[PDB]
Amino acid sequence: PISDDHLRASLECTYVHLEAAERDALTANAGTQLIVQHQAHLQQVSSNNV
Amino acid sequence: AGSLTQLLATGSMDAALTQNATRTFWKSSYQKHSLFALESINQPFTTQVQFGAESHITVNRQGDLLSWMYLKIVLPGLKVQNQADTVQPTQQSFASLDNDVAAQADVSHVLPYIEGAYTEASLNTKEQLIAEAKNSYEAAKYNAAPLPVAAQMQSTEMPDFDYAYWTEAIGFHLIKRAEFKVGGATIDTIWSELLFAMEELMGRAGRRLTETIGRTLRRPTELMKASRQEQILYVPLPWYFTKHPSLAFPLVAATYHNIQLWVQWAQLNSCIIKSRSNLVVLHAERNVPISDDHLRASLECTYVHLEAAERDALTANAGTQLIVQHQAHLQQVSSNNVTARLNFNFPVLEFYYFLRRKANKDAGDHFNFSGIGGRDPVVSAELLFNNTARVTQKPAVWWRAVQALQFHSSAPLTNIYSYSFSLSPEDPITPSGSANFSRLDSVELALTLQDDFGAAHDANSELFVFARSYNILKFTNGLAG
Amino acid sequence: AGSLTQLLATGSMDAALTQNATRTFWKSSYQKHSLFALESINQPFTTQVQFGAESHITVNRQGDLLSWMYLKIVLPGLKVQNQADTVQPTQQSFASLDNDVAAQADVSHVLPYIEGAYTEASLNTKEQLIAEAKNSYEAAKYNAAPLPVAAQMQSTEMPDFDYAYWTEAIGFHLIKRAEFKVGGATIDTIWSELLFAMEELMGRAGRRLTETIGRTLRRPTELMKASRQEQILYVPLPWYFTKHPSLAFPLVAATYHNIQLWVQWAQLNSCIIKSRSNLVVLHAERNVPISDDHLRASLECTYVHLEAAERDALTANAGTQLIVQHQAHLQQVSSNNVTARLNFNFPVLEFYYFLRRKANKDAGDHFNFSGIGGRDPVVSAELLFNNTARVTQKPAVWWRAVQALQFHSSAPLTNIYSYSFSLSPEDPITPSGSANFSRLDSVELALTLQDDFGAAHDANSELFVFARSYNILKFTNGLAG
Amino acid sequence: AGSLTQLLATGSMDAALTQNATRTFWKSSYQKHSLFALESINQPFTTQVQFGAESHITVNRQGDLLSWMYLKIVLPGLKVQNQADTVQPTQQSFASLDNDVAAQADVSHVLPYIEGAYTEASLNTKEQLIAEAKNSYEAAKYNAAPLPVAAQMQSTEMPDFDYAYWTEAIGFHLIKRAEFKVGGATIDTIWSELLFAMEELMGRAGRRLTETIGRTLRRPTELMKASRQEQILYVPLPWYFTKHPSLAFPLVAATYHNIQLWVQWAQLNSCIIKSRSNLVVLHAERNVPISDDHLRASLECTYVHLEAAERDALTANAGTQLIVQHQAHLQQVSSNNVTARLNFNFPVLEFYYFLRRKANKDAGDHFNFSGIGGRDPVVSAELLFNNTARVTQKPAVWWRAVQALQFHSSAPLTNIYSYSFSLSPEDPITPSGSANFSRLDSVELALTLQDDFGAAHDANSELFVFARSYNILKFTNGLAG
Repeated sequence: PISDDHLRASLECTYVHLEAAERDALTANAGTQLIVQHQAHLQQVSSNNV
Repeated sequence: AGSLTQLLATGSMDAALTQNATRTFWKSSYQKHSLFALESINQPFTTQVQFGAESHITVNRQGDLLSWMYLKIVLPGLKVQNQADTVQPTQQSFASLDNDVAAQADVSHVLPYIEGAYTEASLNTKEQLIAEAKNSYEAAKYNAAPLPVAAQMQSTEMPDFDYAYWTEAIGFHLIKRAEFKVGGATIDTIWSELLFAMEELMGRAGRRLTETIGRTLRRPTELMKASRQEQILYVPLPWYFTKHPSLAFPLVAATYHNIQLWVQWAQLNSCIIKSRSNLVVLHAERNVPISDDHLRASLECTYVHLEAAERDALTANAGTQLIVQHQAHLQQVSSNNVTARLNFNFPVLEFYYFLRRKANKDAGDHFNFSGIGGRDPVVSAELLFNNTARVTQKPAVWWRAVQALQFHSSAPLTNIYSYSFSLSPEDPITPSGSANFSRLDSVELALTLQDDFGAAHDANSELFVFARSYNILKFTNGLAG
Repeated sequence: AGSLTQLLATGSMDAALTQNATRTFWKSSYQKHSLFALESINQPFTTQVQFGAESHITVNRQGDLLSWMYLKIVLPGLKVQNQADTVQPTQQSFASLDNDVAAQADVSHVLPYIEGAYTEASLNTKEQLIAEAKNSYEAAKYNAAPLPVAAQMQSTEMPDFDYAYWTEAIGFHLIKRAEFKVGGATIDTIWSELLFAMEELMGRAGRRLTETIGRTLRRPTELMKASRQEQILYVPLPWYFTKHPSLAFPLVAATYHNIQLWVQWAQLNSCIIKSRSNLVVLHAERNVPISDDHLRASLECTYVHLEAAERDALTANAGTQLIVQHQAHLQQVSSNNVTARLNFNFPVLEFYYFLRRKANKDAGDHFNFSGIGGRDPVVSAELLFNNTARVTQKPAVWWRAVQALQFHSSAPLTNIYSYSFSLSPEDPITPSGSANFSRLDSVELALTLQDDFGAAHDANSELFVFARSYNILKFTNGLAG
Repeated sequence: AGSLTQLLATGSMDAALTQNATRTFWKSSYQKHSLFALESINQPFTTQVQFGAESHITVNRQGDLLSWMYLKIVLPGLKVQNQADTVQPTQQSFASLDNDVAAQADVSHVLPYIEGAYTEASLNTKEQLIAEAKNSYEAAKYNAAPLPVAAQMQSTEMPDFDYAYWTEAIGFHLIKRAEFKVGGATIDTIWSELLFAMEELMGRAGRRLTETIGRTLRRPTELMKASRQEQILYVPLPWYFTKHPSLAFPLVAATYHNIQLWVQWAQLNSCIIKSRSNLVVLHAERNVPISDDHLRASLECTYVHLEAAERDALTANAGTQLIVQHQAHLQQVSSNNVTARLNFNFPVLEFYYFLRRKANKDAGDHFNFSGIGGRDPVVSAELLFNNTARVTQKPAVWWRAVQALQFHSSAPLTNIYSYSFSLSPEDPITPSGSANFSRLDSVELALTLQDDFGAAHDANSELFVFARSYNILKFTNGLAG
């Protein structure tokens, strides 16, 4: 019988290896990245007007 | 002459205790406080509440602070009917006392010690042979002296009628997980198993949560009586802000963040035990099969209303609160030697651990942390930091009874073990010791369990480890993080 | 390396907790105090002590402060004799177990649900029909699932011999009312029902008043055993000055006022329960019918003796003490909907309420606050200020268990309900919240009671509401007011 | 409008409580502390551990402070064999239930009240005659009403099999005396009887030492079950430094003194009770007669590790600690009137007293402080200073229940009496009253005991009086005194 322990998962990550000069520059001054974040509003619906 | 002579009989040692005394026993002094009021308000969930589902509520802003928080749960009364008499007999399976999986698992460990024709024996003869084999097993494994067979034959006087009941401490069991969220970030997480462990250790005498969570101290006849009618449970949610008035969550200081409680509910099949396997469980009032939509819950919150001057001061400068967060390591157990790698972070105050047999879980006895035959499942434990013994090997009774005696308001009635790095881990406002697990490369809890723990019918027994850690919640410009 | 690294692993957040630490865990500091002594002194009443009478005592000035106060009660042992064997059978009537008015009242509510020839039935058949009618009544009123008839037939194993006993918690029941007076003014008033409610909520685990007040937790066989011999009871009088040493009543500062305790005693007929209606109750030692003059009481006071310097300082400037006073609203109940108009004054900390059935009172079970068939007499309650909901409608369990869990040292074993405006209503020296009832035009407690509460045999059931309020006692020029 | 009006409704009286408020309920403040860690370490005795011997341990220096201290005791499981079946039947005598010396002593007091042919009567007739003679004795001595004979015939359902068990609270009974020594000087001494009395009075609800000391609350069947297997007991040693973190013993400040625990062990013959006189008691695992070398014990100490800055500060200036020391007056009782001359020294906080019948001691019921037939052994007591009544004659219930209610965390379940000169004798850091016995020429505790106490079979009953006194421990230049 299929059971909850039959799920298997792993994480596949792509790494970037840099030249020493770029690695050292990034370690000294990575600064700031613009990021996009996600937000959620989840609601139950029990009427035609919501 | 004697009482006046005692007041005159002072020396240089008394000067350290009584010279320039700043306190008297014969005059009361009191402090004035600011004006405030408390209001309890019940609020419905924002999503549908159902067994096995996740539901959330956005907490209303009906005062300036949030203090106490209770999950108000309403469970229907239960009735039973024979499956043969039911127009729609198809229901989820429930644990049943005619199929005691925990007793069958215990018998399986003593089968190698049964002498004679067990398979062909009468029922009364099988019970005798099992009790004798228990003595032989316990003599072989524990060097135990044999108990008289008559003392092992405890008939639980089960009633000669059909019933179903909600499991022990159902108010905690229903809450598989709850998350306190602010601005979409999880601030803290609590688990059913942690709530029970916290009540065992920190539950004060005369203020135990018994009725408020549907707990009878394993008296099945009281669970049956309670389960015949509608039950209203008030399950306290022990967040950092519910522990002391000075930690009350400042709603006014977090104006731009939604405050949410998320609750993952237990599956209905795990919540009910029945007398017999062939019974259908009915809603007692509606006379329909019990279903996942029969769970009702709401959130009861205590709001604090402040005077305008204190409200304005708190809005301008709420600053930072010291908080306690909970962390969990959950592991399956399939061997008598178990090493738990505790990947917890921050300054840990203390941790709790305990084991649950698969057979106890399958029997619906979710808070039975006992071993085989009701014994202590832990023989010994050791705590290692970076492969160095922080606590050398100690017997189960030291982790269960000595740690509880030193640091907790109560000793656990179940096999819950603890260890504190704090002198007062129940003080929510005064740090009194910690170990910073974010600075340790490895933290290992090594356990030696009882013989045959996690073998055969108990394959995939559960180890729970919960830690309490310090963090800081910051309030700035109407935001909290 | 790890433990030293933890002490070095500090940041800007740790500065708020540990920078300039004013406390260490590794060195004890103690404060010196002034010299004092405690003396316990027993004092007789100034008037005769008798059942149903009022008695007073003028408290002696045997020290500088008054701390603890206990009513020392001596009750004779009880014996019984048949009325036919007694030379003077004329005595007051006592409640008797052969005439259980509470059980008869419970049967009266289920009479409409008895199917078949009840009047002509055998005794065993009548007991069966009553248990079946209880299931039909509870199904109709509460949608309750039926209990097996055998589970409702609890025989209390009553002894097959004649007895009489003092009622449960007789030490409280004897004190219908006590008044603490200073200079002829009543400073505070306590009631039997309030003393019991205070012990239920504030009674600490391992320090319950059981033996000291003649309380057995409703075990009639223990009341019988205790009642065969003389009983000495020490009933604590929970005045403001008995709660903390800094509130001890300054006798030296009140030199020109008499301090008096007034006690209204319970009637003898209410204090005793007997096995049978035809028994005469005798004083066990004297072999005479028990009479109103067999009550003995004295006052045990703990005095504090101060050093001359502290005594002189207290005489010169005793100033003001924060006090808690008690207020009462007592009402008859004749309907399932009850509104109590709470005409209390001052900053109210909290209130308690509970109901007593007429049948429970008439049966001599004075502290049985249960409803019909031992159920919760309150379904729900609401608190209104000026017709605005201060607390919206909440179920009985919220007022009984959630309020006790939040604000009290204990949860009540009886149907006592509370509500606190204070965060710590048991702290006698630190005000932690109140509502000023002298500034409210109306305070209403609206109750929905169980079905048929206050109907028929329970006409004139009692509602008790008690409030705790802050006031100030001032000491000036040898006077107190 | 109402809640804002309450904040505005302030007068000159509220100014004393709320003007310039230094505290808010709506914002938590916390203090930062220094870095520390706790480590529990188990250590073997320096000498052999045996029943009836004295053993000592030199406490290791594994941290900077010493906090908690537990005596870890390991007792073997017990089995029994008939003396006829044993190759070496010669063992020490143990108390046996077929020779109940306590019941025989109780019968001896009622022999003068037996009417009829007792010597020739059947066993069942002798039990009836003894129960009737008990009623006649109690009527004559106490004016007691007779109990029904059937209510006095309590059969303790003793099992119909052979057993032996360790006596009630064996973990305390084993410790006849323990001495905490520093530099060869005794700093404090504790006794078995004092440890039990301290747990009765100061043992908190939900933290009673039951399992940790082998205490069942006089349930012989639970002692039997526990005694069939190896028992590990953790007996807390309640030294001054175990009571509060600020009193932890500064190991670094006492560098040139050895710290020693000395323990005088109970004799093996006093530790065991058996079902029958003709049984040999065996070690359950080894199958050899139980002997004095089967006692195993070790010392479990909690060390505190300090940050270098706090360690260096404590080494430079540990100063002085306020300590509580224990003193004992032990007396034989051979009369109903007893005067104990209390030659105690220093500022006494409080004292405890209790009596043990010779018959209870000989029966192996070492913590049974009851009188004849389980009654209270004290009728009244008086305390005299220099022949002047400091406490006038008071009944036993005042010394047992009123003193415990006023000053202790718990009321004793046994006949332990106390008296406090301190308002808070359980506070280890705040002196709250004392009487300096080194300045009194005489301190006398006068006791009136029950009739026939210390007569006949109870000749050489024991009176225990223990006092708690303040002293100062000084640390200077690596020495402690």
